[PDB]
Amino acid sequence: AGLNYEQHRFGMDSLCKDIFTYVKQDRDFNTGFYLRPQSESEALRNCSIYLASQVSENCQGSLSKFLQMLLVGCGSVSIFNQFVTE
Amino acid sequence: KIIINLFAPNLPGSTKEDDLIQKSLRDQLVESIRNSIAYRNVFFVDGTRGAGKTTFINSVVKSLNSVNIKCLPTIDPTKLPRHEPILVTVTARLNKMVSDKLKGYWASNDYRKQKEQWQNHLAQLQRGLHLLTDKEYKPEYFSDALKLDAQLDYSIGGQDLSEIFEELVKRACEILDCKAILITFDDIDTQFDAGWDVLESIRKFFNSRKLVVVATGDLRLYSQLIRGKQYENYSKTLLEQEKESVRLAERGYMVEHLEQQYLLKLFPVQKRIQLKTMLQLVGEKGKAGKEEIKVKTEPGMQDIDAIDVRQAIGDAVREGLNLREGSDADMYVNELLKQPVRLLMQVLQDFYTKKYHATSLSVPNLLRNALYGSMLSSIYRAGLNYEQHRFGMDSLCKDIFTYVKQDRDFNTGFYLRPQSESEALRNCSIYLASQVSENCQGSLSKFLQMLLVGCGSVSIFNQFVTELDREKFEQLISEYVAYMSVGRIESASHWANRCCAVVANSPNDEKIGVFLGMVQLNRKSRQHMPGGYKKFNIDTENGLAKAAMASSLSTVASNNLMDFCSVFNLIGAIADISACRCERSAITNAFNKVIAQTTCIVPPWSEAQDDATEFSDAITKVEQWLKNVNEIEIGIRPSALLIGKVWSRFYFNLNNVADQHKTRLYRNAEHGRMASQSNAAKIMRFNVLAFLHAVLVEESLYHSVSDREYIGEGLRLNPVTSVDEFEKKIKIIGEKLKADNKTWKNTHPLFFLLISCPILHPFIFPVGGINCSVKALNKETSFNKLIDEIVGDKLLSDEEWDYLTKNQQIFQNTITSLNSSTIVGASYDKDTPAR
Amino acid sequence: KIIINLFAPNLPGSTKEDDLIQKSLRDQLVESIRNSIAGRNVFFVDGTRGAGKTTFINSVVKSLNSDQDDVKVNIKCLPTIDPTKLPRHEPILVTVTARLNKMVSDKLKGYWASNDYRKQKEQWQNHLAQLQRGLHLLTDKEYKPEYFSDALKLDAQLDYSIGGQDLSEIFEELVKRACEILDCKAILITFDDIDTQFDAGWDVLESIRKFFNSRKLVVVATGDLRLYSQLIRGKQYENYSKTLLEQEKESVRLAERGYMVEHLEQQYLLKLFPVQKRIQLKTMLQLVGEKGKAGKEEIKVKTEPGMQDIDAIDVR
Amino acid sequence: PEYFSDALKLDAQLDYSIGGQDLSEIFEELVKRACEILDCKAILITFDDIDTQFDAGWDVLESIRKFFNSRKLVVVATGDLRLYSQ
Amino acid sequence: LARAENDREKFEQLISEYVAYMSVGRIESASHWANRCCAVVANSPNDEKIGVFLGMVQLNRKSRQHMPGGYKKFNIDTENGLAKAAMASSLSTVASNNLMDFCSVFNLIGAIADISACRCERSAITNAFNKVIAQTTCIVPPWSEAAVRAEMKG
RNA sequence: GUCCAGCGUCGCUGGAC
Ligand SMILES: Nc1ncnc2c1ncn2[C@@H]1O[C@H](COP(=O)(O)OP(=O)(O)OP(=O)(O)O)[C@@H](O)[C@H]1O
Repeated sequence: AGLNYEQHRFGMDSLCKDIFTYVKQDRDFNTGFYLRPQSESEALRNCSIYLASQVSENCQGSLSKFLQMLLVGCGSVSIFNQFVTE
Repeated sequence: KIIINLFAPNLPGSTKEDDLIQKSLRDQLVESIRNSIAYRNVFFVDGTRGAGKTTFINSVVKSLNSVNIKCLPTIDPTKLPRHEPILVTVTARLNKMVSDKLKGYWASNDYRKQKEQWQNHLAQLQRGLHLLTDKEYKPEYFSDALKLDAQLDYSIGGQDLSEIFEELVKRACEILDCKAILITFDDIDTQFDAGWDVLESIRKFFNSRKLVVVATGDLRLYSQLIRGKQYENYSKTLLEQEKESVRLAERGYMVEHLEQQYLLKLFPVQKRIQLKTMLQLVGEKGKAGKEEIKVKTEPGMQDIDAIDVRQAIGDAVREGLNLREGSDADMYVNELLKQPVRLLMQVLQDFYTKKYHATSLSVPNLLRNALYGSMLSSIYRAGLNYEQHRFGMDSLCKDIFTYVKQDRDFNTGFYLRPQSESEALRNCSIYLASQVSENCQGSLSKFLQMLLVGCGSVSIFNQFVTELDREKFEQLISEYVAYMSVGRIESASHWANRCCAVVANSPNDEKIGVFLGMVQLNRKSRQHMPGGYKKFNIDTENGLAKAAMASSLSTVASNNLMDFCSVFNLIGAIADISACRCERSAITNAFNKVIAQTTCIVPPWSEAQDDATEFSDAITKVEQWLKNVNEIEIGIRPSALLIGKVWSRFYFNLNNVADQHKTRLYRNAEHGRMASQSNAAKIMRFNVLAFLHAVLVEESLYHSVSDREYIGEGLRLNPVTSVDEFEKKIKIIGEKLKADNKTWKNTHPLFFLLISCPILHPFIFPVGGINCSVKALNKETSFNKLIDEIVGDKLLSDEEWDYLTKNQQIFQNTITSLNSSTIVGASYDKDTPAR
Repeated sequence: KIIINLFAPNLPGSTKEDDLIQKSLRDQLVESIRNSIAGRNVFFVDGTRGAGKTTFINSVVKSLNSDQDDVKVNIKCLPTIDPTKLPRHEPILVTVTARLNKMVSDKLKGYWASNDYRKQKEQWQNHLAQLQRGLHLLTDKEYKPEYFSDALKLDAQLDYSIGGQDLSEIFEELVKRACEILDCKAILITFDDIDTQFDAGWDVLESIRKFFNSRKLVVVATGDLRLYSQLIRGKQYENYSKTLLEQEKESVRLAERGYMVEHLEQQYLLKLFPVQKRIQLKTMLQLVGEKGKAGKEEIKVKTEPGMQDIDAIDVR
Repeated sequence: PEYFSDALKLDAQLDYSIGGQDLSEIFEELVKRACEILDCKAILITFDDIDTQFDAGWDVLESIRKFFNSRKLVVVATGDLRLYSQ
Repeated sequence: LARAENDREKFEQLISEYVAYMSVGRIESASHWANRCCAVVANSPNDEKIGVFLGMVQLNRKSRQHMPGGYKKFNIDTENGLAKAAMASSLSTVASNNLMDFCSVFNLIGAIADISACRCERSAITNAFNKVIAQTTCIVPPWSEAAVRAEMKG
């Protein structure tokens, strides 16, 4: 699928890039950031579960990491769809 | 009598005399062969692919081997080596036949002379066989060519392989003591590149009167074989140069004349035999068939009990597709009979084998498995889905769209009739119809999804999108499929919200806010409203009216937020609620699933009172309703046609309502009593009557559990403005069911469940949308009484019903604010005409 | 009941344990073969979604090695690893003789010398040498006149009904002789995937319908039909006259030729792999069923080392 | 065709799993003998990139998927996937 | 509807529809053919929109708003014995956007064609006569623009 | 004839009386 696949070097830096490089291939800017397994490609359906698990691990037990996911991870996708895409 | 056993090998090598389908033709051909030798002498058994040609020939050969003719072993040029001349193989078969005869003579006083006569003839053929092998002319054989033969004294000099083989057969016949020899060629269907060598050998070598040939194959293939070989006699330099239209037109004619003349000289037309198909043998419908055919569906079935081949497919189709007996069901079985017998036999041999194993059910599951395997090739060429494990509601809703697109008939292509002229699109309709009747059987939530998603997407696109040419067509097609996201939807309610955006963008005349089933209310207050007209607000409604009105709200964001009141949303909520009964909180998550949790953008192609237990009663009624649904819906048998017809009526009904109300708003439409004045409550009232009306008529006529229609004679219309058309039919149905000792639940399960739905009841009787006149109340009161009887509980009390008809109370079951709402683009300046 | 122990003693990969997952399907298919053997016996096992089709087939092969009607089974032959110019007729023939040769060499242990031992071995060598001579007419490109003498040459033994070489019959006698020697009822052949080498399928499809049509032979082929359909359709255009293709291309004959080629392939697939014989592998969802429904057989999973089977929890 | 009689001269040596003149099984026993003689657990085969002339890379791939599949052989290939895919 | 020289597949397809619709080659009944012929010729009105046609004339089922003199609707019940029998053998109805009535002369020829092939006794004459005079409806042709509405209302 | 109602783009058609 083209996402990050290094065994280490996991953090806030790569997760936001992975989310935006997944919706771009899924062509779903409306509700694509829920990371749901509804897709026509077996590669993409396998990536949806992996991505969802990574989110719950990173922003667990902290407040700032949660707020970063709300803004950077999901805000960028929704902002792009309404304004830039036109 | 002909009886076919399904639990048998059913192969050309394991068929007996009582199993053949063309027994009449076999006797006709055998007599003709005997007559020809008793008084170009070649036959041709015409038959399309998979019509059972080898099986027929084997019967002909075996019957003649039971006026004395010796039959050679059957020869098919496909299995032969790619470079072996036919004359080599045929003379090899003769060698085995005569040698076995000579050995039986044991010691022979005078037949030893015959043996050396045979050996010399075979050696003579061997010397001259190099003519068919040489790639270059070799002149040192010329002295050998000028060798006079002292025996049989050939009139014509030279090798002349034609005259040598004519002698060879003549000596063979006397050894075997017969008067004819039969050479049987099988089909060249698989590899017709090597069928040319057979044709040349027949034309140039088998010309004697002691040889009779029975060819086998289909003529259309032979036409393309010969016509292709007639183009290679031209000089390529000539075809390369004279490439103008006039010369090409004349040259093509010449090849056709030479090609046709070739077949007449090879296979005379008076000898041709055409293999009848299955439809011709059993006739059409009740017409007396020329022959009767019976099968054995269960193992061990005796000969005395056996069902007709028309009935054998008749019950399978009428049960697998959940389609009622009639002309519509007879259209499918007539088509299945036209398929080649190999394909037809494989479908039957799979369905009845699996079904008996299950019995040792879900019959439609058995039919879909059989058709998918048999008609797999047509699936691939049509571009349909072919993933077995991905079968479900989502895949089926996309296959319908990708089929009608190739059918180029958006108006009525979702009926899945087998009417397309393309063979692939005719083998896919029977397959798809088996898909709908399987996934949709036994559930109401799945049924409503098909009626909305499966057929709604097709009709909406054809009216509001295609009016916007090859490059643009798939451009809109690609844009529309992804934007509304068919095949990956999340819920019917979310789909309906996306449906609001598509309809709204396209402008209409007078710019009135009324649309196809949706009313565009107002968000910003406008000054100087006559009467009590004011902005719509959701706070006024208290109980079930507040919940029901909430289920019919959708917001679209395009330079300005817009509010509609769509009937499509109600179908979504009903489809969403009845999904499961596992949890109680599910039936309150559906009310507020989309109301204020998401926003929809304009499509790209556009040109530009404790306040905590308020829902304690509405949830309670809905919870009790799900008890009835979970029991009645088990006996539901929807069809691929029933869903198609209900949408056709429902779609037509909505389009009429939206046109006969754009001009009936005026200034004093509030408290609308006269039929000439309408408000936002009447418009939304008929949009839910129309949905209920279409279910009533079409379910009665086409649904499987009802054996005979109950509507009766007379025209069937729709309630565009009045209500008496809808109440008229219920009264007729009420009497007929009562007189026949029957109940609604056992004949109209789809209508009974929908009419007794807590969500729709507030919309049926809005406050401001009830006709009032001297004659109207006769229809309304009778209609109100009839509905309360079907459900079993009266919806409205005496004081409630009195206030609706006649000129303050806490209405827990009716909308009180819609009639006073203001619709955008409706500039109230006119007045109601008086008459 | 089905129990899977995650804490297997050796901690193997994939935790196969016992009974696998398709024990119901495996016994069903094996029962189906025995019925037929007691013309066309082609079984198609569809391995897709990256399934372990080879693992399932080998389970069938191993199961048939302990059989009441003891229909012995050959070894799997992948068409993508054989030499390119070696016909697919040879691997079965080599596999048959190798399997047969061990048994007759093992007859020495049972019987140091016997009448059947001396006669069967020399009879078998006669059949093979018979096939080698006729093997010349497979890869040859031009019919030399010398082979005519052999075709007219007659053998009083081996009971060759149809005259000529007729390589189909020569193989049939060899198979019939082998079954009697090994004391079996049928010889089973398995064909693996063709995914790695696309074109290897055609030389197998034309070998099933030419030499493997017999009463005492059963085959089990795997793969997917998307490649097979494209393989058959490709070979149905190569017999059209090359000149005709550039001449009659007036946009009407293109439709006629396209409609006819799709007809020939459809009748081709139904001839080799019948619908009634095609088998499909159940998935986990279809085997445990949807939640709230009993569905098919239930499955239990262990979660801790030394966990009693009385407490194993459902897989869902 | 004359090699048909050359084969079928079956030998019990090495107890081959399958009959025939397959090179893969013969090469495998060749490696096993060499490992015993050299007293090494396994043999490592190292290839090199094919950037200069990538037509020769096909013969490498065929000889890896057919003849190098034992547990005594480790293969280390070098190249560029963007070139191997073409 | 479909030009002969502009297109061939469209014209050839239109032939197939006409062969099936008129039931040519099946010949269920001569009267059946006559009823179908009414639908074909009533599809295309003339410029003046008069109710007269090739061989038929379009009668009125519902009386119009007002009448000048003695003009009125049909009221078939007025006719006496033999005249009613001839009348009913000529009346026909077509299932279209709205129900329509005709008085086609081809129906009269159809009636003669059905009776004249009897070769029976008096008992079968009474039945065959009764079968000729009845009410028969025929749907509009597929190529018409009112097919979908007629299928629903009818 | 009257009244309600339904199709078509005033015409046509259905029901009650
Ligand atoms: N007389 C028959 N009795 C029973 N089944 C029959 C009969 N004829 C045909 N069939 C069915 O139809 C199939 C047609 O097979 P058949 O090989 O005869 O057809 P074909 O297309 O002419 O092929 P071939 O290339 O062998 O000539 C049979 O396999 C069988 O299923």
